[PDB]
Amino acid sequence: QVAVLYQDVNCTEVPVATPTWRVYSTGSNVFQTRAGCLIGAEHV
Amino acid sequence: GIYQTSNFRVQPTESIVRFPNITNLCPFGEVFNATRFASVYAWNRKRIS
Amino acid sequence: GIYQTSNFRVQPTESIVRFPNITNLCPFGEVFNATRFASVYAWNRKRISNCVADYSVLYNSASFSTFKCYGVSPTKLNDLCFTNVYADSFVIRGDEVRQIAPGQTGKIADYNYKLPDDFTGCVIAWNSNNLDSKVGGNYNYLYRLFRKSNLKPFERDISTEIYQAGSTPCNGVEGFNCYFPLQSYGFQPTNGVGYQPYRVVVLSFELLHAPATVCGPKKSTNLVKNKCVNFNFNGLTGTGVLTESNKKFLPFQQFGRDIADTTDAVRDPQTLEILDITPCSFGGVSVITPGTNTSNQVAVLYQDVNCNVFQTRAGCLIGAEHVNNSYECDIPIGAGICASYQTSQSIIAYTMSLGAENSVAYSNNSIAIPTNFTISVTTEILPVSMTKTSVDCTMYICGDSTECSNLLLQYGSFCTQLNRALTGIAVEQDKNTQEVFAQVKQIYKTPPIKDFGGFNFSQ
Amino acid sequence: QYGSFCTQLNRALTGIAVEQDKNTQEVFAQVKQIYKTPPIKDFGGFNFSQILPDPSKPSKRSPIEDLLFNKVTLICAQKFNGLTVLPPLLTDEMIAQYTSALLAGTITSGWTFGAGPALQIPFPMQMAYRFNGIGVTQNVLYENQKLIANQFNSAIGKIQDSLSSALGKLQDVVNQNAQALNTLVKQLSSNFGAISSVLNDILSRLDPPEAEVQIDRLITGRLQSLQTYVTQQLIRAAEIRASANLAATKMSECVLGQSKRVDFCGKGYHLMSFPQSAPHGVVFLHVTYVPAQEKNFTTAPAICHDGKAHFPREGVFVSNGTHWFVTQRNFYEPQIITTDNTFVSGNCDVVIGIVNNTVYDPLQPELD
Amino acid sequence: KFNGLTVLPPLLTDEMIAQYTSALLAGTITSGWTFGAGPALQIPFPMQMAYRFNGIGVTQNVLYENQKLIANQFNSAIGKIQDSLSSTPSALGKLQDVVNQNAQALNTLVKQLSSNFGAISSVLNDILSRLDPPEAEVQIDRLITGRLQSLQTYVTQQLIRAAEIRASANLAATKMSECVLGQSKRVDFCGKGYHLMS
Amino acid sequence: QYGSFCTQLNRALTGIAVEQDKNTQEVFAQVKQIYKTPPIKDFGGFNFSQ
Amino acid sequence: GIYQTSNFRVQPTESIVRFPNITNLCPFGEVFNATRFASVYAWNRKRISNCVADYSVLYNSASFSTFKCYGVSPTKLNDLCFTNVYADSFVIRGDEVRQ
Ligand SMILES: *[C@@H]1O[C@H](CO)[C@@H](O[C@@H]2O[C@H](CO)[C@@H](O)[C@H](O)[C@H]2NC(C)=O)[C@H](O)[C@H]1NC(C)=O
Ligand SMILES: *[C@@H]1O[C@H](CO)[C@@H](O)[C@H](O)[C@H]1NC(C)=O
Ligand SMILES: *[C@@H]1O[C@H](CO)[C@@H](O)[C@H](O)[C@H]1NC(C)=O
Ligand SMILES: *[C@@H]1O[C@H](CO)[C@@H](O)[C@H](O)[C@H]1NC(C)=O
Ligand SMILES: *[C@@H]1O[C@H](CO)[C@@H](O)[C@H](O)[C@H]1NC(C)=O
Ligand SMILES: *[C@@H]1O[C@H](CO)[C@@H](O)[C@H](O)[C@H]1NC(C)=O
Ligand SMILES: *[C@@H]1O[C@H](CO)[C@@H](O)[C@H](O)[C@H]1NC(C)=O
Ligand SMILES: *[C@@H]1O[C@H](CO)[C@@H](O)[C@H](O)[C@H]1NC(C)=O
Ligand SMILES: *[C@@H]1O[C@H](CO)[C@@H](O)[C@H](O)[C@H]1NC(C)=O
Ligand SMILES: *[C@@H]1O[C@H](CO)[C@@H](O)[C@H](O)[C@H]1NC(C)=O
Ligand SMILES: *[C@@H]1O[C@H](CO)[C@@H](O)[C@H](O)[C@H]1NC(C)=O
Repeated sequence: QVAVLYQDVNCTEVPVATPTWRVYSTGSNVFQTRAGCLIGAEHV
Repeated sequence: GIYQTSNFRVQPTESIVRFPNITNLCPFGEVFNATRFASVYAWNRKRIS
Repeated sequence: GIYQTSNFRVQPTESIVRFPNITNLCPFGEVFNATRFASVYAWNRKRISNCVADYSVLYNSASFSTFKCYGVSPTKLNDLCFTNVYADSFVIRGDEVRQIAPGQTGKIADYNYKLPDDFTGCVIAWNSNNLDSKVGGNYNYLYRLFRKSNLKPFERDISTEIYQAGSTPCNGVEGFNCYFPLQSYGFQPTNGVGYQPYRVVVLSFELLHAPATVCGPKKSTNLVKNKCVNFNFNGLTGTGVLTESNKKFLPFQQFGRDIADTTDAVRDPQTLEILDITPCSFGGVSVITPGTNTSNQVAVLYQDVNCNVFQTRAGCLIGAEHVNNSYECDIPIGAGICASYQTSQSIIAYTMSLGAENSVAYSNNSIAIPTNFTISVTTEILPVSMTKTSVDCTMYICGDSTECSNLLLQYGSFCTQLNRALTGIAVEQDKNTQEVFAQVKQIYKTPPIKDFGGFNFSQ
Repeated sequence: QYGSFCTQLNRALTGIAVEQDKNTQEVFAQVKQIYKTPPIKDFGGFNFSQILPDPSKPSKRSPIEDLLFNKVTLICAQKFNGLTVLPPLLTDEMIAQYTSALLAGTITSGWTFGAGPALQIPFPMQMAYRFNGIGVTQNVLYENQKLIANQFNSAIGKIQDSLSSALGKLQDVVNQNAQALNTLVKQLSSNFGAISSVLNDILSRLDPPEAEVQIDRLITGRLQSLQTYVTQQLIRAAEIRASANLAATKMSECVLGQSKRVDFCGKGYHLMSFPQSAPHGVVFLHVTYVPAQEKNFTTAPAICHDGKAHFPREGVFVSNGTHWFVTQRNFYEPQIITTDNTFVSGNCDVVIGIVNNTVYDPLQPELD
Repeated sequence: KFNGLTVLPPLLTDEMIAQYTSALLAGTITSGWTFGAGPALQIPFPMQMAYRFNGIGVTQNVLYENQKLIANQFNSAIGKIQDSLSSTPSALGKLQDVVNQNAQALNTLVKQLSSNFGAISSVLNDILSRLDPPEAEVQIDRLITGRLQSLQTYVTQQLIRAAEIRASANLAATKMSECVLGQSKRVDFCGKGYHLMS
Repeated sequence: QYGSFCTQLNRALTGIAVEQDKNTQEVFAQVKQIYKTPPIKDFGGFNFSQ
Repeated sequence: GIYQTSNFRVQPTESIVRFPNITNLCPFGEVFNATRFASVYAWNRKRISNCVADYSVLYNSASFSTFKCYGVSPTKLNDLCFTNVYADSFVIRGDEVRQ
């Protein structure tokens, strides 16, 4: 398991930008942090 | 650890055209058609529309 | 404060010459056009030097070939007059043309002029149908077909014993597998519409220096110096202001260059006189201003000038006057001199001051002891973290384009060594604010009643 | 049209040039006053005439400084083709004056001249302050003041013999910087694959529109050569800055005070340092203190008697062979073991190594 | 061992640097710091600690009165460090990185020889067999310029890299003299706590 | 004809090679002699055998 | 001190040349030496591919004059082979060879 991270993104413009990538496109747990919007990790 | 791989891009989604309402016609004619000329000395640059 | 802007510059306003009389030798046209030229198989060596040059050809007549082997500002060349004229003459089929040129190596490149590179002098292969052709065939020209190939550029092939490609020796015969070591021209004016005889005589100057022989007429106007000018003397034109040449020189040493190819080679053929070229003062610039708030007054500071002007080791200060007394440094000008806005009014540049000078007495028995004290408080600002931006690499470098993903990868994954480190900067930003403030591990709280024996912490 | 490629290259070299002024200031400019030695030179035997400026020489540089200046050395005349050397902000005359101020303070105003009012005391009574800082009591100096002075005088005068025999650290920087810049001027002769290496030599042959490619080849050639020198020098200037920062620290603690680091301002215990100006650097004459002629004794943790232990105030118990003496740490000065210089603790039944011995009770003679 | 590349051994062989390490260990236990500051002396180790304890403030009676406790902790502590180095591979991380970095940078320098750099081919032989001396030449120039920049960036990286390594060597030389050849009073120079000996 | 770009890399590169020898020389070479541990190794309890 | 002056690398002793065979065994031989040759009006061809060709000839046997058309390495071939075969079959009058 991995937690992809993006630098310049919010929780809306990530999904728009083989089937595997669609899993992280929408995301069941999205965190918006300073460094960006890291995908796959749950904040506690 | 944390590693970096690539950078996701976003592509366009449409394109169009827009031009004025002007139209003429000189397909190598009005501009390029014989037009008897004078000697080399009288080579004035005539103006065309 | 003090700022810097565009510096100062000067421009020469003279370029007189004095030497022309470039002899009269005119063998250029001789090679250009003469009796029928020899065949491509055998060349003819000709050298032109110490001549008037007279670059009145190529642009003249017509046909000819391109150059692709020159510098800047073409015209009749002139100015730089090169060093040698390797005049080569021969006759080719005329249809090839591009064979003797920079590239397009076909079959003619076997043993014919390879044109290694540079080949200063280009080629003048024009069209000559009336000459070099006869109704009775007019063979004359005889060139070999192929012999081992790659016969080197400057290596004329005049020999025998044709290759005779095979598993057996030539045996000095011309029969089965034994071809002739020569190809007959055999072209007449009637046949060969595109293969009619053409005359080409290539030249090589191996340019090596501006001031040299084989020059073109100039203007012995006169000789000037000591003004920082760029007069046009022979091939060279100088740069800076001339000076006396105290260095010793010898008759076979008329060119000067130590490490930077300075124009010490002005042997002055006109009147043997070695000149020393050196640019004049460059200059500096800096604006000393008290700010657009106080007043719209300034005092320009330069870098190197021999000058209400103050002569400073850092340059010349214009607009600010030095005062014998010294103040505390406000605007650091450099070299221990600081200017400021102090009393009408004007801008004052003075000598920085260290501090008040005081001494303490003593002898074999003495000491100083305080009697009272005074608690003091002073701030000490310290940056801890900086707002970290997250700039990506593609979009910025290249937005949404079809060729965006193809040309981007030509370099590789350099964005890997670009965006990888930027995140590390961001993470380290908070680690700086975590170790600074989160020192204590338990969060305390002051008692509800503020009673600390007289001290007030409300601030 | 190539762009503002080196609109910042001048900023890099200009920034480096300006910083060097800071380096030479933060190091020597440690005092807001210029102290001067008294005309009368009587420092209890010490002879500083070999490090203080001598008025006879107009330059006003001390003999050790004079030796260093002569020791360190086209090279200086490059025909001024795009390159120049900016003079240092403060000349050696100013640097020498700064150094003399530090010497005139440490010699007279000891070190209290860098922490407020510059109180002064006699030098023999200041070396006792510094001797006390390395575990040797004050009296150890005044008994051997004549020997110490005759030992400091000769030792300081032996430095020139070493130097006159050196300055690799300073000489390397001058040579390395000169060599790095020399190749920059020597690389203009390269052709970078073009027809010729002289710009004015290839500006009358080809079409300017068609001549851009040929000249552009040299444009990208020399530009890279210039850029590498800036990058190389920019890196090296950081190396010198770290040394400059190190030098500033030494001039703030080793000289303006007595340090306690084991080996930071010399080999051995630290007493005092004397800065000396050098070309593009500084030379520190650390005055340390090293023991020798040591001897072996027998020691126990604490003397025990009458069921009552006794421990040393500041010193280590020793054994002359039949009696027990309490001596200081470094120097060997035996004393009669007395309760005044030793305290009591424990019960002597738990320690290991206790040796039975008797101490002196002063009250006995008062009741005889 | 690739083309144009070579490696030279260190000044002191590991069989020899162990000689210096052996002497320093042998001199520190039999002569404390005395050998660093003058000739070595015969000050027996059990009481030398009392000298080192006394140098931080604690009286010298603490050593002898608890010599057995001190010795066991010293032996126990030394025994435990062996396991720490061998227990995990990240202990010698700093030494590993320098070797890995240098090797990785060296590999990239050689691997750059394959890149065409805009020329027809990345081999000097085939081009001479397909390009006329002019073509070959006018195209080889674009080949050398690529390699020189690739090689030059390697030299610069070593200069940048070597400078940071020389910082540690200076610190290792200074830390070794102050820590091994004496007791350091610096709060953080010889590990957490009051320095005793290294 | 490309110039002295070739030599500068070689001479500069060798500088790091000689530098390494100077780094080790100033780290381990802290004693002017050689010391050998005594045959008997009774150190009052401490074990240096590690 | 020590100065790294130059390098002394060992040069290759020789160069070994040979072909790995590969797609080979050309039937090209059964073209010139055959029986029942066609006429001039009749047209014939024999495509040859997936083989070694092995032109040879010209410098082998007797007769078989050349045609004066070569590029690199004239009368050598090998380097230039062209992926095509055209085995035309016809007989000229015998006196129009240049025709
Ligand atoms: C080496 O240091 C250790 C420190 O305790 C000791 O060696 C131990 O000796 C005992 C006695 O036989 C053994 O049971 C242990 O296995 C040894 N090692 C350890 C880690 O406890 C001893 O003080 C020193 N000397 C020797 C010869 O080992
Ligand atoms: C990020 O994008 C979301 C998408 O709706 C938006 O609501 C939000 O305001 C943006 N900014 C932040 C800081 O979340
Ligand atoms: C001007 O533009 C209009 C559309 O906006 C077009 O209908 C009209 O024909 C144009 N006028 C001309 C072509 O003269
Ligand atoms: C302008 O006035 C003074 C000029 O010295 C300056 O200190 C102040 O901050 C400025 N104030 C405004 C409102 O511009
Ligand atoms: C500056 O000019 C004056 C004018 O005569 C001259 O004397 C002086 O030498 C010049 N400066 C230098 C450094 O030569
Ligand atoms: C500054 O001092 C010099 C020294 O004599 C003197 O000549 C000069 O006049 C003084 N400055 C002014 C403004 O008087
Ligand atoms: C406090 O300082 C003043 C002088 O500033 C002195 O007169 C006074 O005695 C001091 N305080 C006391 C308690 O002496
Ligand atoms: C004490 O004072 C006398 C007065 O002449 C002087 O000669 C002597 O040097 C002084 N002692 C010290 C230690 O300064
Ligand atoms: C111990 O001190 C006594 C003092 O009288 C002296 O005679 C004796 O020699 C000393 N011990 C030795 C071993 O000399
Ligand atoms: C020291 O004195 C005590 C007092 O009784 C005695 O028990 C002990 O044996 C003495 N030490 C020695 C070494 O005899
Ligand atoms: C036809 O005869 C020739 C003449 O020797 C010989 O090569 C072979 O028998 C036949 N040709 C081929 C290609 O096999």
